[PDB]
Formats: sequence, structure tokens, C-alpha cells
Amino acid sequence: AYKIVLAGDAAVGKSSFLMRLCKNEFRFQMKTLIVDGERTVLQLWDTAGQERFRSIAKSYFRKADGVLLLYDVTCEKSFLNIREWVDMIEDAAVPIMLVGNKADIRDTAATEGQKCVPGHFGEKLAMTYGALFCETSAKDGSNIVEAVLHLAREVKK
Amino acid sequence: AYKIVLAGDAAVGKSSFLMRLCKNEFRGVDFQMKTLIVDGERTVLQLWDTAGQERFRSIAKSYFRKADGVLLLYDVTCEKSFLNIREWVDMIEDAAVPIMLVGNKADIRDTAATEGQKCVPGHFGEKLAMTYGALFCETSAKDGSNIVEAVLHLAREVKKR
Ligand SMILES: Nc1nc2c(ncn2[C@@H]2O[C@H](COP(=O)(O)OP(=O)(O)O)[C@@H](O)[C@H]2O)c(=O)[nH]1
Ligand SMILES: Nc1nc2c(ncn2[C@@H]2O[C@H](COP(=O)(O)OP(=O)(O)O)[C@@H](O)[C@H]2O)c(=O)[nH]1
Repeated sequence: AYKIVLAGDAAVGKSSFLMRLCKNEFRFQMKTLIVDGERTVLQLWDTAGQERFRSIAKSYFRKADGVLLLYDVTCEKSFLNIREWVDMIEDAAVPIMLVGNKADIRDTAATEGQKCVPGHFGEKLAMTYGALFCETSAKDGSNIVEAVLHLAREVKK
Repeated sequence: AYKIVLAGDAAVGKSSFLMRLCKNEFRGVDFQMKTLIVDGERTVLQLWDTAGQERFRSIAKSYFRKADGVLLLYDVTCEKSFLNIREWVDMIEDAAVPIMLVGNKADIRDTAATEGQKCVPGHFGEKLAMTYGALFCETSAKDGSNIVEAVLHLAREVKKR
């Protein structure tokens, strides 16, 4: 099994991402992917409930084969804090997949004149880090399985 | 595209350097594509900086490993930023690459010296660059002095590897 860690600030949607991926619903865990030819099993750890414990995050990053690092496209601070998480991963570690989650609210946010992190900011930040990038919605399921497959393919190298 | 990172202490003028270079103006991650003519040929640069991330040593190192070259800035009117050049060079040499040492804000040297404030003379900048085998240049993001020239000098050394 490949050990995959979900990290990012509280309230970015880590628990929701896992439930959508594993149980297909919105309100460690095991996940079998078919990646290219092969059956590929993931063991999925998350830092939800424990985000403030740097030592726990760091320990997870040490045992990780790969990291899914979420921010929330509607929460600017969660995107600013990506630097805090990546520094911890670079020190303790591994493929990183940067995920702009909650992409489904962007239209609502935009309509009501509220600020969202544009996707190209995430693409560019991810590029500087040598990280993959993906926008997802744990709510409507969009890109959820695809983000994890893109990470798994990079881990299998 | 050659990958070029700007580094150095906060407030040395990394953003201002990039904005002057890429947009010819002075007023997420700073990230710009820039085409230069180096000798005969078109040469594409992928440029970013460590503004907002200076205190993250693991990220800095990751950036220095990924760079084809570094523009490393200090502020000629701020001695501490110059002394810290030695910390930055250690990280760059530990990580990996051509370095261009840039003494930025050269336009303020007269204002500093008029007001009794200490500045780093270019001779000291050149001497530190020679210690490390780095290129050296003084620049001003504010008035545009030597900004493109610095980058071209680095790009030539990067193409030579
Ligand atoms: N609209 C929307 N809400 C989401 C999404 N993902 C999570 N949420 C909501 O964001 C809040 C925080 O989500 P949660 O999964 O608990 O985040 P965690 O703290 O990172 O584990 C909850 O109210 C979720 O319903 C998403 O993709 N879209
Ligand atoms: N006078 C002068 N000021 C500059 C120059 N470059 C940057 N600054 C100013 O110094 C401050 C820090 O610059 P900034 O680009 O944000 O530096 P950074 O933290 O390294 O990215 C800003 O207020 C700039 O306007 C320069 O060449 N001359």
C-alpha cells in the first residue's frame, strides 16, 4: 500500500475529500485505484482535527509516499498558508499534489463580488514547488478521483 | 525556458526587480515569463522569487535545486541584508548553479550618504562576489539602472552550462 497524507488548514475540505473519494458522499481509510494496468491500494491519512500539531503533520510527512495538500479557493488565508505546509513537507520528506478545493463556490463567490484564488495562481505556485496541481469539489465530486490518480501515477515512479 | 529565482532578505527589492524587468514599472507567488535576446538568439526565462517565503529554508533550498541560476539581492543601503548574503550563498551551494549578486537600490546611496546612513560600497559587493565566483552588479528597480543588463549577464553564464 501507498501511504498518502491529506494536509492543509482546518476547514479546506480534507474530511469531505476523503468521504467523497472513499464512500462517494458529501454531508487511516483504504482506497483501491486502477492506475494504468494495475490495482493500486492507497492508505489515506489526514491531519483533520490535528492541524495545529506541527509534530504530527511532520511525522505523517515522514511516512508519506505522497501528499495531497488542500487549500480552499474561497479562503485566501488557506492559500497563503500553503507555504507553511510545503516547508514542513520539504523538510520531513515525495510527490505533492496541490488541490484548490471547493471550486464549485467560485461562481457563487464571483456573483456576490467575493474573492476567490484564481486557478492559475495555484498552477504557478505548484510549478515553483515542483508540485502537481488540481482544482476539485468534494461537494459535487469533480476532479476528486482524478487528483488522487494523478498523484498515484507520480508516486508509482 | 531557463529557470531563474530571485532571492535575498525581505525588503531588498525582489518583487520590484521582477516588476521593473517584466513590466517596466515601479510603484500569490511573483511568477513571470520573459524573453531576452542573448547574443543572436531568443532566450526564454521562467522567473520567480522568494518574497513572502524568505523564512522557509526548505522551500528556499527546493527553489535553489530547481533553478538554472539565481539573482541574489541585497539592498546597498542595508548592511544586514549584505551580511546575510553569506547565509543565502551557503543555502544555494548546499542545494546545488550560476549566481549573480545584485546590490539593489543603488539610486538611494546618495540619500543615505547625505543623511549620514551607512551604505555598502560596490567594491565590497564585487569582492564578496569574487570570493564565491559569482557575477556582481549594482541595480535600481526604481529607475531601471542595470536591471536588464544584470539578467542578461546571468543568462549568458546559465547558457554556458
Ligand atoms: N461547497 C463546498 N463545501 C465544502 C467542500 N469541501 C468541504 N466543504 C465544506 O467545508 C467545511 C469544512 O469541510 P471539512 O471536510 O470538515 O474540512 P477539514 O477541516 O479540512 O477536514 C464543511 O462545512 C464542508 O461541508 C466543497 O468542495 N465544496
Ligand atoms: N529606492 C528604491 N526602493 C526600492 C528599490 N527596489 C525596491 N524598493 C522598495 O523597497 C521596498 C521593498 O521592495 P520589495 O520589492 O517589496 O522587496 P522584497 O521584499 O524583496 O520583494 C519597497 O517599498 C520598494 O518600493 C530600488 O531600486 N530603489
